[PDB]
Amino acid sequence: SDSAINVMKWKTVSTIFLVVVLYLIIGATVFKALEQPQEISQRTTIVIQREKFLRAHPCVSDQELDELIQQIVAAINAGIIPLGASSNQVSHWDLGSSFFFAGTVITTIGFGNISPRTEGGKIFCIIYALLGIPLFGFLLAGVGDQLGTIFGKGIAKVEDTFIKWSQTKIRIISTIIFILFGCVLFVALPAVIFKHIEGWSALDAIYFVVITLTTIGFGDYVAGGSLDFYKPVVWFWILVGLAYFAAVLSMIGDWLRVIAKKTKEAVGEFRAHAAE
Amino acid sequence: KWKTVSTIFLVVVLYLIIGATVFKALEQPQEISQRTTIVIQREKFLRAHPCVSDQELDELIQQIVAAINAGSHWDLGSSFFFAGTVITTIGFGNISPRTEGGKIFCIIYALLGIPLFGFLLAGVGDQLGTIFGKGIAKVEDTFIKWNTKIRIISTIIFILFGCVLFVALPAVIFKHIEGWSALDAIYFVVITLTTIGFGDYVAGGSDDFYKPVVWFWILVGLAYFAAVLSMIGDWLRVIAKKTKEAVGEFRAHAAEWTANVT
Ligand SMILES: CCCCCCCO[C@@H]1O[C@H](CO)[C@@H](O)[C@H](O)[C@H]1O
Ligand SMILES: CCCCCCCCCCCCCCCC
Ligand SMILES: CCCCCCCCCCCCCCCC
Ligand SMILES: CCCCCCCCCCCC
Ligand SMILES: CCCCCCCCCCCC
Ligand SMILES: CCCCCCCCCC
Ligand SMILES: CCCCCCCC
Ligand SMILES: CCCCCCCC
Ligand SMILES: CCCCC
Ligand SMILES: [K+]
Ligand SMILES: [K+]
Repeated sequence: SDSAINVMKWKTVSTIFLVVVLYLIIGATVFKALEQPQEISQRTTIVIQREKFLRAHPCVSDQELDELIQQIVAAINAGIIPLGASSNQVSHWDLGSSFFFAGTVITTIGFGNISPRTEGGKIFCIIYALLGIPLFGFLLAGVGDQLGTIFGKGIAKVEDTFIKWSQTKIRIISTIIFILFGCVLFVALPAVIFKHIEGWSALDAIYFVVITLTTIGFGDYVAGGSLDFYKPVVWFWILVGLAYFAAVLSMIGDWLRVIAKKTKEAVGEFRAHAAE
Repeated sequence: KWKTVSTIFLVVVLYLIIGATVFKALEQPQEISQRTTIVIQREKFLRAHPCVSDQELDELIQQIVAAINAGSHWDLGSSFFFAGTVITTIGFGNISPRTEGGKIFCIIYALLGIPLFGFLLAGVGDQLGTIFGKGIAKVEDTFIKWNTKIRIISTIIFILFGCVLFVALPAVIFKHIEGWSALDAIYFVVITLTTIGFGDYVAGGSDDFYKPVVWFWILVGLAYFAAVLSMIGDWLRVIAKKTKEAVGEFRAHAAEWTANVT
């Protein structure tokens, strides 16, 4: 009964492993069905513009033109805007941007738009993270409980205004108004204000909002690029929005417990009778 | 009634301000070195090739900048690893979806995959947390009866043997493939398994016995830092309670000090 439940646990983990593997295979085929075609469209139309530029200027160093392009791609790893118009440039590690960089590291967002290139900054970032990630975690948990009780007060009013002539079902009305206001306060309202500032689409905003507050942080779209009244309230929104998806992603996990137990007993009965 | 969050808020803001000044002290110098020497190669190129001119180079750069939005990627295996980043919330960003449908799929794929992977990780964490538990049951006998502080010797051997298993040795298997420095490896290892994932260092550059085991290592290494980052939070809880009573005494001894001086 000590190492029995361990045998009962290893069976549980191994099944979840295959669920994730299949889930990754499911997603993979969907992305390469959605992305690999439009890749080859650009892949073949960039070969057009190369042979445009090579024949229009044969006296360019043909075999040493990619060496130019790749040293620009090596320079993509820095925030370059190397041009003849605006040869003068601005720091990407300035007084405010390095503050935002640390904001990504402790939240583990880490967009990657700007990464440290100095061996000193790398060793500092390692220690700054190993200490800042837990530090920020206690802030978030406090903000989560702080916000989780602000929600508790607003629902005490609403769960009286709908008391006509059961508990188990009133709980569902309460969970709706959280996601309702939540996707308004922490999805809708931010994504809209990012649309008039960043000039995105309507999807690019919510895509950004999700990728950011799910602490995935690709860095393809970043809000820190665009008053400077702006960036202080942004990382504040992130703090509370991270606390928001923390509950959202935790609720989705609870739903998947139910769906796992419903489908366990379902196939259990399905295979048990087998004659129906 | 007591918030206690406001005080933690200022600690983080202060901690961000500390880190910020340190980073621009560390990075803004070498930024100027590179960005003044990129202006070097640019006038190098126009002088070494009068064939090319100013009015002919910006259109080359901007179409490379248009290629920044693109770069076979997304192949049979690459899209698998892409999904591996999304559910773990690593998200290097080396390759991101450009299609309107791929974004809407990625949003849903994450909202469902992140919690799903969380149950896998929690099982692997408890699975590994008891594998470690049996190794220390042996060790917490052989020299513990022999001659509060015994906890500390045991906790060292975890970080010791863990930073071997989950930092040292994995960092040196990737030196097989691309080991430039001893720092870039451990920098990569930390940034990866902390789920920060900048993407400046990843295996996708200049790229099948390798990539399957790597994602496996990630699964177990993510569980490793999960405990490591959770232990560090516990020690900070201790250090917070140590420094609470410390100011408690010094503000108390200075209290009736100012009364004794009357
Ligand atoms: C784990 C096996 C231990 C064997 C140690 C051998 C180390 O050599 C490495 O072998 C790699 C081939 O795989 C090459 O790419 C690298 O040139 C080199 O760094
Ligand atoms: C490359 C940066 C390394 C920073 C981490 C230091 C190693 C881990 C600390 C081990 C030092 C001995 C234990 C003393 C208490 C921290
Ligand atoms: C034991 C049955 C394994 C197959 C379960 C269905 C896999 C379909 C993946 C997408 C479903 C996600 C929601 C349900 C999670 C169990
Ligand atoms: C890098 C962080 C340095 C220490 C932060 C200040 C600690 C003193 C404030 C604690 C008040 C209780
Ligand atoms: C070298 C110390 C790095 C900062 C981590 C400890 C700071 C203590 C935080 C104060 C808690 C109230
Ligand atoms: C534009 C698509 C918006 C709907 C995304 C899916 C909603 C999931 C709610 C949890
Ligand atoms: C409660 C947030 C409202 C912010 C509005 C800013 C524009 C006036
Ligand atoms: C966002 C909802 C997608 C619905 C597709 C059909 C589900 C069976
Ligand atoms: C090597 C740089 C360390 C800064 C704390
Ligand atoms: K991330
Ligand atoms: K993360």
